Amino acid sequence: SYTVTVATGSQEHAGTDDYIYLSLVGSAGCSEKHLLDKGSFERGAVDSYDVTVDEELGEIQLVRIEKRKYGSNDDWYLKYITLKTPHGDYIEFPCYRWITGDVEVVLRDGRAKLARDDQIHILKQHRRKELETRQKQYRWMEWNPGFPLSIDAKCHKDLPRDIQFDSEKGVDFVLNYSKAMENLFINRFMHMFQSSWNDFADFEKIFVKISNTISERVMNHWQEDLMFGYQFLNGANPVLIRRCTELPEKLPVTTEMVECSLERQLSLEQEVQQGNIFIVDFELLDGIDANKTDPCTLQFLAAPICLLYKNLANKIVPIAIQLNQIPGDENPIFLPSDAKYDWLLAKIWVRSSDFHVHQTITHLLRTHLVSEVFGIAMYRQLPAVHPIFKLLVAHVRFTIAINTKAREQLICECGLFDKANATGGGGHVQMVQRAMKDLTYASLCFPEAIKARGMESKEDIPYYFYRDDGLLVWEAIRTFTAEVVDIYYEGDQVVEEDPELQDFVNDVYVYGMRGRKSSGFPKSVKSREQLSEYLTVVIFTASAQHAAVNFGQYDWASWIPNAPPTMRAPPPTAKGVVTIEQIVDTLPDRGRSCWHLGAVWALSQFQENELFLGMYPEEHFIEKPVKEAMARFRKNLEAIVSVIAERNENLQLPYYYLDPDRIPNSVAI
Ligand SMILES: [Fe+2]
Repeated sequence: SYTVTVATGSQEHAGTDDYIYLSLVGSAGCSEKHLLDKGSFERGAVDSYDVTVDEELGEIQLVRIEKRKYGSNDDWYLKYITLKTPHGDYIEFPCYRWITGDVEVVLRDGRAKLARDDQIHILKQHRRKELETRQKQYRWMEWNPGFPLSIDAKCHKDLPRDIQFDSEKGVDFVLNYSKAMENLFINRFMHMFQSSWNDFADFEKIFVKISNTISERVMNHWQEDLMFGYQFLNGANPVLIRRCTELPEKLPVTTEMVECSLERQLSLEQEVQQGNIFIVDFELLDGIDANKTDPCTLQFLAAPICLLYKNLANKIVPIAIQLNQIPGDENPIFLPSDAKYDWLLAKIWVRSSDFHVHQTITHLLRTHLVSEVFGIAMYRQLPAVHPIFKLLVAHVRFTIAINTKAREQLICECGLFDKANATGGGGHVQMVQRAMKDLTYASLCFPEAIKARGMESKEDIPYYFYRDDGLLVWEAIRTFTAEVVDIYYEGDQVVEEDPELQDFVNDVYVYGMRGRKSSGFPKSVKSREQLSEYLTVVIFTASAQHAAVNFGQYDWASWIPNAPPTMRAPPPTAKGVVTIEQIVDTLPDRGRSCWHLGAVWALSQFQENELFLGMYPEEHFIEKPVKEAMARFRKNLEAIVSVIAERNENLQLPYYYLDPDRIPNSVAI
């Protein structure tokens, strides 16, 4: 007799009352269909049955599951099935899928296999038919012109059940944003799009009720040059600043203009040569359409150039700001020596520009859309039994779902994104298109990305915590993927000859990245080392990178003056005119402020049962060597947690974002 154990998921709607039939596919043969229990498989339940067979089957190759309607359709989430055979063998069959009753589900045992491992028809047939089904199920589509290709579905409910959120409205922008505004006691402002705050105190009264540790600090110090500069290294969008190797001709700033800022008795030009000058250049925003979806509110964008300076205390501070790209009499170079509110407003404009690039490029394009490309390629080209599928499936969990929700509710035409954002209404689509033209594989390789911006020296630039922690997590993942690769690939030739791996890599290149020559993405992978790097790009982007740029949004943007989602007047074209009252009226109205707060709060939340880096409750892998690799991965992450903990004890303002205990496995929000 076989002992057959069936485990139902613990999600809300995991249970089913329908009929479940099970049969066993063996070498010598097959078993008859067996109806199970005629009862209910409740959520969280494990059901085991005693099954005697009418024939000796030999070694079990596959388990088939079939769900038939009893009443109405009732989704069933199947975690796994295990067998205890007459011969005393214990076999596990990982599933972790929604069974809708539409189709039969056929499972391999959990041992990871390359195509070259399968030689008998039973297995080859199953493998090929699985991929045929996958490629009918998961298809590419161009959502907007020039975008990376994404899933062929126009709304969340159109997705295959297997890649939907566990609930339909569980993670939902419309609902989550509105609940957020309720929790922040700002519900009453949700429509006040024509009302400015009376003054900073007016917003402050609203804000102190809902501030956390960091945003309260921002409230108290946002006007300081030190805190302005700090954010380029350790804020929510610490990926733009680079070391200037020569002053741009489009920024005609002189030593005499910034002499008061310089502390080494050197000319500006010589400070550049010493590597003490840094720059943030928002040329990408130049020519982007401003939000016009509200005809009663004019909104405005800039494209600033910010020149920064590493002072004697090794802090990077702003010394000059030109708010538009082309120099001229109506495009002043503002300085910390200007009138109080001239310099402040200039900084605010830079902060606003930083927020635009963060939301659409750093966050949306470079973590969300990228991760969806890897995910779709994975589903299309890698069967469940493949070791790379088992490795990566955990790191694209809910990614296609959250992205489809966004395209359905947030960033579509007339979506929520259009309410508060100056780039809303088409501008954000333009940014993605233009950034895509310059998106490279190298720029996703963390250590290379840091060096490409000239920010790698810990000696010259000691307070770049995003860099430090990022490098540690990157290496931890690189070590882990390398061990996994070495377990299932005996050499480089085996990697090169893996046809499914090549098709995976090829799908990312041709469809995901549109077959763009300058993308730098591999067309194929032909060594264990190259494969390891590739897998690290996928996992790091999906986990660490997304965490670093996502979960600090409320911390840094909740005090709106430090991250305005829009501006209601053009950049000042002259000095000595701006007043504090004008600034208040330029900042977002109460309405757009409300939606802004709601959004950045909602996006910064962890789920109650969030899965963090290295947590793999879904045992797709069942073999001991890889389990031990995972164990070492976890131990390495713990060591990093301690490193970061000790580093943060000596900081004015702890940088927590890349603490592995706080890094989710995947892009899920
Ligand atoms: Fe995100």
